[PDB]
Amino acid sequence: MTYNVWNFGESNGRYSALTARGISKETCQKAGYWIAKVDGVMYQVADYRDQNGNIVSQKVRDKDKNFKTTGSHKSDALFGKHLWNGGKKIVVTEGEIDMLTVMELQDCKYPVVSLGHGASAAKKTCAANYEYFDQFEQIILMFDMDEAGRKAVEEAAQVLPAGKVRVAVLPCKDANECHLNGHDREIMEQVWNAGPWIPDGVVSALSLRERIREHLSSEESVGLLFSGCTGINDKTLGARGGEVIMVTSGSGMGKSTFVRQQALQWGTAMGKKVGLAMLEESVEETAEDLIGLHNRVRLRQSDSLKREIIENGKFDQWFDELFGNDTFHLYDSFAEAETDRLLAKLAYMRSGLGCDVIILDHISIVVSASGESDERKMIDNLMTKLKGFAKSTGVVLVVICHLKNPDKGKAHEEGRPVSITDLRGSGALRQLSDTIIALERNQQGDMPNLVLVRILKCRFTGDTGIAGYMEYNKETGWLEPSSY
Amino acid sequence: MTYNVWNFGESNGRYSALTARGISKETCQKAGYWIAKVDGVMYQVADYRDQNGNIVSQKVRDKDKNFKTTGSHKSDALFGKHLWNGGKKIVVTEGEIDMLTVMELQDCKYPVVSLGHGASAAKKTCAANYEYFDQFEQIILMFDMDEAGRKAVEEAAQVLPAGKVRVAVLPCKDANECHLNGHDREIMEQVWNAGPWIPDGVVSALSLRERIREHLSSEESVGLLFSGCTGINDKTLGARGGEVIMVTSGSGMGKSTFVRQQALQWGTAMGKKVGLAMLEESVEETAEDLIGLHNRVRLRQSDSLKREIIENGKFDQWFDELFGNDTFHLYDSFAEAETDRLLAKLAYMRSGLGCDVIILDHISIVVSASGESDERKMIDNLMTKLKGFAKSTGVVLVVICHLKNPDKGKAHEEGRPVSITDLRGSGALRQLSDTIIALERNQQGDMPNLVLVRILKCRFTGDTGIAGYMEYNKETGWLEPSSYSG
Amino acid sequence: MTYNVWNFGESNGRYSALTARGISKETCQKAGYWIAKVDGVMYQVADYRDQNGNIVSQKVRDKDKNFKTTGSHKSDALFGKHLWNGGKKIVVTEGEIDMLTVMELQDCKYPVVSLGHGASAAKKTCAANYEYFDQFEQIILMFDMDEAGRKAVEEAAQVLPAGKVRVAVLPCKDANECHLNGHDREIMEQVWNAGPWIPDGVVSALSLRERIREHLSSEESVGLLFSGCTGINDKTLGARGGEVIMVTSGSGMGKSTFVRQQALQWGTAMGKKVGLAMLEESVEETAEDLIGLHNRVRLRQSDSLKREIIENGKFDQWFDELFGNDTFHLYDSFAEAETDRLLAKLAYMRSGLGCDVIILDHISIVVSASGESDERKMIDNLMTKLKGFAKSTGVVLVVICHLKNPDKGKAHEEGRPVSITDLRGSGALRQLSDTIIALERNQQGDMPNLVLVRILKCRFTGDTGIAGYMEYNKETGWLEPSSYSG
Repeated sequence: MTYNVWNFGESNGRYSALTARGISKETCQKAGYWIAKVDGVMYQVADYRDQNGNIVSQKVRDKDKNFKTTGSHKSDALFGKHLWNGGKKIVVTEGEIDMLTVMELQDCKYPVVSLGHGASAAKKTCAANYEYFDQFEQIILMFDMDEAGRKAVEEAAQVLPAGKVRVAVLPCKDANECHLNGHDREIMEQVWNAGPWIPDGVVSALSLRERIREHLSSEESVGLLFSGCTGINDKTLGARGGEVIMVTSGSGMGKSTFVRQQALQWGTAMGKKVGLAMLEESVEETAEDLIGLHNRVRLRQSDSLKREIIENGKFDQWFDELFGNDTFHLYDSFAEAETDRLLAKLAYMRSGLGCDVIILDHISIVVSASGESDERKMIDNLMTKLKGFAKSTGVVLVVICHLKNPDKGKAHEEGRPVSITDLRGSGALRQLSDTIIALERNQQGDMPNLVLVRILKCRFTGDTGIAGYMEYNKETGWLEPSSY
Repeated sequence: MTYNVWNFGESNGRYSALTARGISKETCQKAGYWIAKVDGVMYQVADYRDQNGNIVSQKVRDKDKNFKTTGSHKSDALFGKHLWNGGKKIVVTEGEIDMLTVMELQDCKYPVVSLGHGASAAKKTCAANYEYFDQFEQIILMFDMDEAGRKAVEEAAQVLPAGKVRVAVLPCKDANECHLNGHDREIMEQVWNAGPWIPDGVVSALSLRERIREHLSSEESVGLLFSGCTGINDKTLGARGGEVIMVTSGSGMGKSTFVRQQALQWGTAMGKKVGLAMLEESVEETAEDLIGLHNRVRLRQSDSLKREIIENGKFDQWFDELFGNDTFHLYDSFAEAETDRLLAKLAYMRSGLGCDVIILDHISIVVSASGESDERKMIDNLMTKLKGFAKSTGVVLVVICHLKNPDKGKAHEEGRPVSITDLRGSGALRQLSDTIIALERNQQGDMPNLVLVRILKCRFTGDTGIAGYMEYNKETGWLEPSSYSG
Repeated sequence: MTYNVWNFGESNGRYSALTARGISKETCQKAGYWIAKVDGVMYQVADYRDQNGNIVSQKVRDKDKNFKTTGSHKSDALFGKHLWNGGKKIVVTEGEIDMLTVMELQDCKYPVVSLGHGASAAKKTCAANYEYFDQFEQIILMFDMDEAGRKAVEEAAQVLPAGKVRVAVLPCKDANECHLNGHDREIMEQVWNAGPWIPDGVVSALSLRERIREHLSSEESVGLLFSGCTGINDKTLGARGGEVIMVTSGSGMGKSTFVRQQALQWGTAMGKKVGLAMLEESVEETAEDLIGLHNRVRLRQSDSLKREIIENGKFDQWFDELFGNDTFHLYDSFAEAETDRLLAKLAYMRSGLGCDVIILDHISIVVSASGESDERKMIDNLMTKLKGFAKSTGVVLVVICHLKNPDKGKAHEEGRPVSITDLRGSGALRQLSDTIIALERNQQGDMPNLVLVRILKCRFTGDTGIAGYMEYNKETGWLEPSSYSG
């Protein structure tokens, strides 16, 4: 079923030079690279010979870079393998043209081989040739310089003689792309000047510099400062781009109210693009809170004030004053937000809308992979991905979780300082969350509107404890900072 | 096992014009769309060429619009892919005929492509062609304009180069349906404009205004009116179009009775359309109570009264008085009622019959996907889907649940205040539901008919605590407001 | 359903020579390997006879080397078994073609047999023929010379007559591949020699002379010598290569700062190549810490200092001063790290980059083969593989773990000495890891910057207890040694 080895003297074969790639006639003749003119078209043939010269398979491509295989292209296909009986170092490229590049610079004097089945079977091809590649003291993996190419490098070195793998740095696409540009000086370095450097994928370049330069210069440093109460700023220095602020308290003690002030203030006074994910209220209601909160009023609790602003078009007045800066974007559905049907949407703001802060209310709403007993694992899987997206893009991620009901004394609603153990979900939230804000208030005591703010964690500063106090203004619905 | 590639010259092929579709000969010639005869066998062939012109596969249809595929119809099947090698914008239709419409208006000069396997493989076909589609700064999804079409649009944008995705909103069924009608003017505008997104529905309201102005002007407007006892209204202001009321009490203490009064009250005085889902009682028993409740009588608790109103023709009198306004609607099943065998129908009321309030009595009859340990997830999974449904439609959803038996002292029916922890503790119903109504009564005390109403939750106001009291009138079966202060 | 045994004279049978395999006619006649024709095909038949000559089963292949079995191919299928009634040595190849090679050079005079079912059933076939194979003083296993072939060789010592097994090493693929090339000389040598056999041969030592001499001499225990406080060095003498240093405290009081100083110190004063895996902070933030820590400042906690070194060009100055020697290398992804293949990346280092020291911050980054209840086994499984790689390559592996929150008194951040039981995970890390460093401090007392260092385990010295004290300089961010005695 497979095609058959094209005979050199039976398909207009000639050993011509690859001017469009930078390879002369002399090199192609030694590696087994010829040009066939069948049906008038111009095919490129790579002779995969065995240990005795007998051609086993061939890799044929044309002008449109289409691939056609002849003979027995087994898993151990290595272009040029028949030329070298061992030595000191061997260069292992990805394509035959790149294999023709190294030999050109080395005058076809030093061991160079290519991969049979491209970058995909790199792992299989190298594993099938472990016995062969172990005949050399070093193995120069010179694959392409891109996403798929770097994946091929990783999958090759694993099933290769550990301690002899070597990768070439290329400021271009591949070996031939360097040659046709200037940089024969960086190709030659592996045999001629360099030698070290091989492990990628870990992104370690040490001389990264630029991403560090970019971070300090372009991030807002202290991107914002928590409003409604200082002292939180004294112990946290606001929130940065990449961290995850953790806000929690008792049921109906101001988790939403506190965070909603931050969303409002940041998107108004310090014009940040704030993203909202209120999985427990309609975007009209969340805006309703924002609208009332902005105008220092309780628009929600008042049916009269709702009725007031309607019978005169006062919506447009306050609205244009607030959302007119196009700073607020939210999530609308209610209909079950799956995990990677939420992370996808949360990413859409950050990236598409260009938001600087993302707000996720209530993180006990999982709705994903139902069948795995105990959602204590679901939250852990979710928390890591939420932490990941936030930092890898540099957004500010503020999330609200709830608290385990202790049933061990007077609980939350009647005092009780909340610690790290009372946190809902498994002990991943005690680790991923860079900063943890906690609110405590006695709504059955003399000071129900008095709320205590406690920092439970801050990777940034490490300064924990009680920040300050605040008071819920039943008129404005704001959290004005208190004395004490 | 596939068919051989049809030959243009060997199948009497000619490049004719699609008169009944609005496409001229010139358009057919450039896209590779021809007509084959041979013994009167009239098929239309779509040539799916590769990057060199060589025909790879064909999609062949006839008079009856039956489909027949030849060659290698691979995943990356794109009709017209061989015509464009990059560009500014590219139009992506669904069928080849729609792909022939866009090219017709553009003089077959601008990038237009079709889907190989219709709207079903839209996700697979577009993902297979990510490398190709990224050679354009914009990707115009001009799919069909229907239920299935909007699903294909949705499943396309996910596996397409983000930021460059765009959808065409047509007044008709498809691009060709617009063309043959008048509206070539809506296709052409939508070729280089539109600019969707296709989000979930972020905002997408310029920036927030469009739905909010619409909502706040017409908002609740479904804020209802809890009757039977004021004070519940004083601390909750009732329920909203989107909220979910959680009503509970000790087993058989007035859970069914209380909610049944509101459904009656709402569906009579303030003409609201109430939907009923009584899974523990047949629709006939619920009507019996409602009829008796409306006329202030224990219609059940009397073999004489049942016999009475029937023989003198007083049944039809009360019946027309109550259900006459065509407001009350119910569900018949009893057969376990699977989760997505209720939610589908619960939506049918809200949507088809147009109800403002839906009542779901007893939420321990889950019965769905039996084989997973602990129904502790079923109640949670159901509550989330129930809560979601409420807001996306804007319906007031009142649901009744049941409590665990404490056995840590005197239990519920003899006193004992029901807090938020004693129900299910790690309950999801304490999270999804916005307002939680609780009834408490000592049926073994001096006042068994006396019932205490306690607000356990209110996302709206946040004002919790004891609302008021009520008295069970053994004559009318109503919950009349009482005078009490312990 | 099994095929009927092919008759020689009924399928045009002939005993011919395998010109393309290097086997003459004379040999095929003696082994019972013949060619059947019919319908333009020549099939190759391997007669598996019993002790009486009667053919029991056959293994038939053609040109494309496709396999077809006839008769009763039992587990003890041994091609050539009928030829030998005991002897000195016996050669057991993998395929029949290899079985056809060895005796031919030997004129078919000494025992050679093949496996009935290739390399896969090597374990079962040899076990089924233990009685037969033990009739010889030696058993020459000349299987293939590849990945799969050596695996069949490996499971020999497990299910073969202990002491008589023999392994063949060939310069090619198999025995026939050597024959057609040159090397008939390496086959015959290995039929009467080799010897060992086979698995982990740590014996009889002696041959470990130069490498142990080399290890202690050129690795005086890798690196060692901590910094920050003498006393840690007094009780541990440092951190050997192949050891796993365990650092822990009350999550959110330090640990990272201490470990970060060691990475800095080792990668600066005692120039070691330190690899970093900060799975909780991107490399730019960790470098920010390292840069500031190197320059005796808290560059993270000063909006003023960050802008300072940028505008007057002091950033590049410190940067080149630190990383200019290519001593520091890091990991970055932060997008749910896994095990397969991440441990591969950790293992891939050490060799390529030459990393003398690897630092793993945080060891609760699970999220891998999820679906296995309780991550208590994952931490154990990971610790073994981490301990394995570290020692098998000889790189210092420093890992930071957290503590279970006790809720049995005042917890961690208010005092409380941490024991070996307080360690997170089902204490496998208390077994695999060698040295265990613990930090204790009260951030709610009079001396919050005062931190006590406690050794919980040290395989190298066995000296446990309290090492010394330190004080966190809020200015430099360092752990300077303190002078304290409680």
